[PDB]
Amino acid sequence: KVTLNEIVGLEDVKEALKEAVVYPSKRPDLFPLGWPRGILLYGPPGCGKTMIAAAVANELDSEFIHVDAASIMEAEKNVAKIFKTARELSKKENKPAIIFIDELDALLEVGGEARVRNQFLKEMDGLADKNEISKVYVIGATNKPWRLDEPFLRRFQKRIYITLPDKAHRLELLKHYSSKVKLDPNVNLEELAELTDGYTASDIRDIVQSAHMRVVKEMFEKNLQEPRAINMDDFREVLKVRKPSVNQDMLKAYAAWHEKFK
Amino acid sequence: VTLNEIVGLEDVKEALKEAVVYPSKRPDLFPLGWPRGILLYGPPGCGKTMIAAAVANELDSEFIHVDAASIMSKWLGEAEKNVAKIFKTARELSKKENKPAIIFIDELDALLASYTSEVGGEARVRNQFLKEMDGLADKNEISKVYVIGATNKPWRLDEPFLRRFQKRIYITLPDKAHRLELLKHYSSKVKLDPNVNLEELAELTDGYTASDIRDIVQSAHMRVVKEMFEKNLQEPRAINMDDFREVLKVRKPSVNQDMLKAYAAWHEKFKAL
Amino acid sequence: KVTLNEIVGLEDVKEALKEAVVYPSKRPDLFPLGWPRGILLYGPPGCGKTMIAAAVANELDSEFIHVDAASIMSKWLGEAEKNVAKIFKTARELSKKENKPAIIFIDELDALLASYTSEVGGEARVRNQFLKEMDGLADKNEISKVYVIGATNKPWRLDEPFLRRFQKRIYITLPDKAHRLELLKHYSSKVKLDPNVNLEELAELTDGYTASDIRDIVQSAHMRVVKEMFEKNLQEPRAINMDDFREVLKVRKPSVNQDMLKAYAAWHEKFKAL
Amino acid sequence: KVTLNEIVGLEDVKEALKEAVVYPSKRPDLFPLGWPRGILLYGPPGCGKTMIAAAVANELDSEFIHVDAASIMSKWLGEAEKNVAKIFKTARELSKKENKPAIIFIDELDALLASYTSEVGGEARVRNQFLKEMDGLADKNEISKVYVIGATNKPWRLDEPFLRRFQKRIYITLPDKAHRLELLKHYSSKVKLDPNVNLEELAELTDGYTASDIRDIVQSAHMRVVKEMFEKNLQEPRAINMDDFREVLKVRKPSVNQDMLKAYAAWHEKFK
Amino acid sequence: VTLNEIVGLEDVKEALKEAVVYPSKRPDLFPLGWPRGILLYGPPGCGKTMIAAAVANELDSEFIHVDAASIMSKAEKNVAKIFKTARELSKKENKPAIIFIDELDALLASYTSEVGGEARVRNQFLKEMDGLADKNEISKVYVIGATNKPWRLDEPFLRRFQKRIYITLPDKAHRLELLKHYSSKVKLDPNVNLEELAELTDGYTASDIRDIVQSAHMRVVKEMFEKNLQEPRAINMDDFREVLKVRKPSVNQDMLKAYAAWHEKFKAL
Amino acid sequence: TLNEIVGLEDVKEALKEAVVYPSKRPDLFPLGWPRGILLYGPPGCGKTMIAAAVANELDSEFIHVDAASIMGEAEKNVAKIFKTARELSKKENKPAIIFIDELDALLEVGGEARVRNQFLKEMDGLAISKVYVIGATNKPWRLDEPFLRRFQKRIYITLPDKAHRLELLKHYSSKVKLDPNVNLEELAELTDGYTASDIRDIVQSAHMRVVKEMFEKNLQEPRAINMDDFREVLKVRKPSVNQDMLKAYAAWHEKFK
Repeated sequence: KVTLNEIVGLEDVKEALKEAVVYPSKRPDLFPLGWPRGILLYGPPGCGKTMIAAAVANELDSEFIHVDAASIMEAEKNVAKIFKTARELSKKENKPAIIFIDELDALLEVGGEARVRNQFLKEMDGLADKNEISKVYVIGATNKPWRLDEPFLRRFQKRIYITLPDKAHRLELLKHYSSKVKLDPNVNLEELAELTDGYTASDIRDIVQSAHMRVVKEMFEKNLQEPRAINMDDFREVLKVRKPSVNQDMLKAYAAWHEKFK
Repeated sequence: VTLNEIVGLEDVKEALKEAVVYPSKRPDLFPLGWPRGILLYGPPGCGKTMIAAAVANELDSEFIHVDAASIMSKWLGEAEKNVAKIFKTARELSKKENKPAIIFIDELDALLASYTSEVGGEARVRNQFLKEMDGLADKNEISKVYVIGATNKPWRLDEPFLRRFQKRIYITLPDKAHRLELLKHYSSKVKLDPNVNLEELAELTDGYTASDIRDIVQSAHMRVVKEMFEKNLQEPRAINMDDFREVLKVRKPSVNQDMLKAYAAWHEKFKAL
Repeated sequence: KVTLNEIVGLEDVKEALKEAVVYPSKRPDLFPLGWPRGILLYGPPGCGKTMIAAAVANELDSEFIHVDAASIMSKWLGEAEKNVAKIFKTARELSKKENKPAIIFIDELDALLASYTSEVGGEARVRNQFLKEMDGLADKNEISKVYVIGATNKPWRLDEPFLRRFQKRIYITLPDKAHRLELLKHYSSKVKLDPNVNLEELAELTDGYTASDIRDIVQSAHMRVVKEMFEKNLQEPRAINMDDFREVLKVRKPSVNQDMLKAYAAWHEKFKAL
Repeated sequence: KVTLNEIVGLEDVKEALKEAVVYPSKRPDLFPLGWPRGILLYGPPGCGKTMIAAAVANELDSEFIHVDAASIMSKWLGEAEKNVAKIFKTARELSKKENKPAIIFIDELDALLASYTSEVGGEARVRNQFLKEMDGLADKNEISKVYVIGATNKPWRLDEPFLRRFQKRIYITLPDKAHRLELLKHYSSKVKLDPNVNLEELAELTDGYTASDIRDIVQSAHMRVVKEMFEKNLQEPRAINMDDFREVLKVRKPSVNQDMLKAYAAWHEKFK
Repeated sequence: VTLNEIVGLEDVKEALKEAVVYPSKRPDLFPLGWPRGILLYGPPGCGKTMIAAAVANELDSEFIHVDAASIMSKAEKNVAKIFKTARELSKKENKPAIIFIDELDALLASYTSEVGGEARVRNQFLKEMDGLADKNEISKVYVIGATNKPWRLDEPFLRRFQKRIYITLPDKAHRLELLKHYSSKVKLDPNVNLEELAELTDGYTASDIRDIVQSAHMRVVKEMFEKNLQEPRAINMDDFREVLKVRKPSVNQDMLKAYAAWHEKFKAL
Repeated sequence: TLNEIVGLEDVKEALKEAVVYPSKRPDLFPLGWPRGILLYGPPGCGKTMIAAAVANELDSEFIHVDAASIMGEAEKNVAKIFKTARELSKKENKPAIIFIDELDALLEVGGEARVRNQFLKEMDGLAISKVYVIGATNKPWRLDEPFLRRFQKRIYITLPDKAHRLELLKHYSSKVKLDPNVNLEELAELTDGYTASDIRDIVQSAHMRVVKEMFEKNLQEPRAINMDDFREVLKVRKPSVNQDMLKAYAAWHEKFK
């Protein structure tokens, strides 16, 4: 159960994902010059690229063949099977199957490179338009597109920068991660959102979790029945110590690669 | 898809004719011979691949297409087996029927790297290939076969490699008149709506490669399909001129102003022609 | 045999260990955003990161599956994978219906990132198999319960993927004055000490020494006295004096170099995570 | 080659080749401290080092065992040793009782120092086997006679052991004005030239071009004229004019970059 | 070749006794135990190898000698065996065995397969020393490591050698008994007065004393055969004088400051 | 014999010291004597000819091997080279001398260690008696601190002094008709800094000067050689040993005597 509720906002990113995949599914005839089956989600880590890609499969009541490139690194037997089954699972029932690759970086001594990598690279040239069949997509996810190699890179024509979340994005996160921790007024999430400039969505969950943990520590070593109501100065003290997980230089390194490989 | 000019780039075109179509039609006229190695270098997207296809079809000729990426990664140590075969078959397919065959190499840059592990990836496969071109010259006549190499990164290209391509044609970023016929060809079948006047777009798109024209129209048409969805409807909206306007604020030329100066440098200093 | 009543490290280290592991054990419902199963003990060596982790198992009447990363790399063969899956296997299994949480302890966590032969079975094969196991602890059809305490003196070695399957990281700091005292007591244990010694003023003289090189300082002070009995030719050893500690404390310095102290302190601030 | 052709390269190149090889052939007794059998032709590319070395064999009615170092590395995976010994084998053999000295010529000498697969067999195995062969040419009073002319555009690659089995090193320099003239003649050969062309002032206009990119300049000037006939639709080509050379000489520059020129010049002075 | 002060250097010696001869003679007296790893570090030539032999023979003990060079190039199989046999050779007969490692530095480099070089063989060995501690008693076996380059020595390696003895460049009184021991059998001639040599040889290692006398004696044999006698002449003061102009100390003044630094920051005890 | 190289005494007496004495009179060396001997210096000084001189001083066998050549096994040969040298040192106590040209060249699993430690071991073995190993190198940088300690005797074959050069200039004048006015002495001192190798070159190239003449002049006989021949050939030809290699040797020399 994870439709387009969904991630919290992010529209820009989202409509560009629709554009790539939801439309040619709904109406292929409208794309005479075709449309690319390879799609790349690149950005700082924690922004939960894995959850976004799940959202599009469920938008299309579609199968979501998830694989972590770590594990899959023969091993040729598996890489052909992952496509195999996705095409197969795209039955006469034109339900498009979505293959999702976590840590795409990790696909990059004779058998390590090439053997398993070109076998996979080839598979994507195949998705194009061999006697129609059609349907199957590949969403690759990476926090390190530096690793990504100029051949690899051209079997992913659609590349969407999952950006670090803006102030308005954070707010609805801070809401969604407040969800069920009894919050106490005086907290005013809005001023947090803006205090949390530069944090990924991952290390927001952390912030709240560690703030709420603050309160549970009290109940135990105070010996209260119930936790304390979670205060604003909880966030303040936890926000001194916890910093953004994405370093200012990684931020300039992404920004560079982004403009040179749109 | 013959040499009607894929699109009115004349300058480029006549220099390609010069290199290949003439010696085919009339070799006796070239007593000092003529070079079989020919290099298409410039910013990417200008579709060097389509141009080279045009010359084969100008000569009712075979077009042996190969991406240098694959020939490096995709085999093993003995990716030598394939590089000799590519020439093999092109000569063979240049039968008694003096139909000249054209080998086209996408990403020529890629023969100079991509070895990963086992030893060099250099020399073994590269000199085998470099040798093959010395062979095209004039070994017991036979003749006929050409090599069109394509690259967006002639920096990579190495001063030995370079000299088995004596004919070098800068495929330049397309001029206003070129663009127009592209904008036409990529409008082809997207219901366009009057008020659009392609001419003033062609001139608005100064500095874009031919690749990121297809993008601009595709993304403008995508604008109209986005509307149809959740409003519903089976035809989309009629594609407007302010579509192009808003899409043209966000989408910029894919070829960076510094790459433009880097090509221009290498063009003047390495490339006589 | 050694529960987490514990002697001193409250302020920081111990309560931060409780926080991580003892609470979610006693009361999981109180953590709706869950809680991390991977927990990292990083600091200068000698502070006995191994004895601390034992303390939390015995706090939870819990099993303590101890493994040295050295052995799991060198020992076995190519299929040292067989062992790494078994270590988790048995810990889950031994976390029976009896919701007693099992605690895997990894000495020298650094050592999973090198020490092989067939370049390619060395890395990845065994390392990702292990890295994967920890993603598994999270929340696969509940089961729950099992933890991983990794210990290291060299978190520089530690690698940014590895690092993120240990979300709880506790700097086991060089021991404070109050800590030392109860060590100096525990290592005096049975060496006839002689009054005039007053351990308190030692504890404060031994600012900057690890717990390891306290045992050394007393052992070498007591050795001072045995040297006497022999080359003096006395029948008992001498009673161990205070000026023993003084002259042994000139020569023996802290084992943790002032630069390794700045190197920890750096890594600490750039990879904090409570 | 028939007096060893007076192509022009007198002071410097040719006499220095004669010096090395033609004299000890004609009159060994005159060299009591012996004379080196390894001889290196190093310079910018295109100057046709391969044609020069042919000239010396034909000066001595001598055999010219030509081998490209590329091929000898590539073929016969590991046992490309079999060929390298055979090349010398045959050259000594072909230097029969008939004291005709044989000349081995090695194109791209640089290429013996790379281009392999198995770490251990690439270097050493084939390279020392070859290096050893040259120590053999010295004397062991078995045969004498055989020489090795190595050719390279990249003597940087050349390695300080390799280097010392070539004691005679001749910089084949970019061709002088007088040299060019007889090239411009030889490459005019059969392209109907038209008076008004006066090759002499071209030779001096083409200062800094290698011999290779002179063939290019004329070929591309003649191509100028054929382009006319076609798009003009004339029945013959046009007669090749002087302003052809002029407009082709704006665009075509020397193929040897001014920095390569300083890099050779450096290596030249540090390894005479 | 026991000790007793067979070489005449005490400070070093009593600190070696302290470490090893006492716990052998009377373990009960050490309740906090005693370290089995012991490190001999200093300038080269001072013959660390002969010193360590002396303690084995002090204890009628076995002396398992191994050069770390060989164990690297010429390997896990052997490193376990070296300990294996030393424990085994420490039979019910509580005769403590002593493993001696020449060039301890050499366990930290070598190799061929980067990764079997480090760790594989090094940690196997490092583990072995944690084992000597007190696994179900057994006890007895020691490890004397020798090095001229403790810079190489690595802060983990270092801490399985808790006893570290700086074998210092030999003092004037030490040298004398060397000059005696290396005159041993070269017919010396009066006029020579070894005492004033000992003090002339300030700053030389014990190694380059053997050299100085050998090369002085060589002076006299060269005469024989440049002059043509059947035995040597010969042997005299002024030989030493001329040979002492040319031959200098083998231990450079900067190595001297580098040891001295590493010694202070930080030697144990 | 010891004619021999021409006259380098210093070097020579230090070679005698190492090898000729313990051969004639071992009893005089109670602390033994080293069997491994290293000849290190700039190239061309003909280390190979010097080592031949000591074998012939001892009417001794001279097992010559280039480390280039001896580099899948190759272990078979390295054991055989010692084998035969010990064997050839028969009951007849004639000491055999193994000479290794380019010792540097002994330094993927089989390349290092396999053949190298097999060889390193052989020298620990020499410690029967009789057999020696003279290793030669122009690049003792390559030489490795284990290798290096199985060669306890190390003699810097220095760039040849003025008196040395003279008898070379004589020996390489040997048979080229020289012409008075030449006065070799002032050449020897003009040739400060040249190796013995690039003396042979100097004369050979000076004599070649004269043969040039005969040919392009068309004389019957060469011209007589000269003095200003040497002068012009000495402008162009410089020492083959670079001033930096000179400082690099000098460094290694003092740090590894």
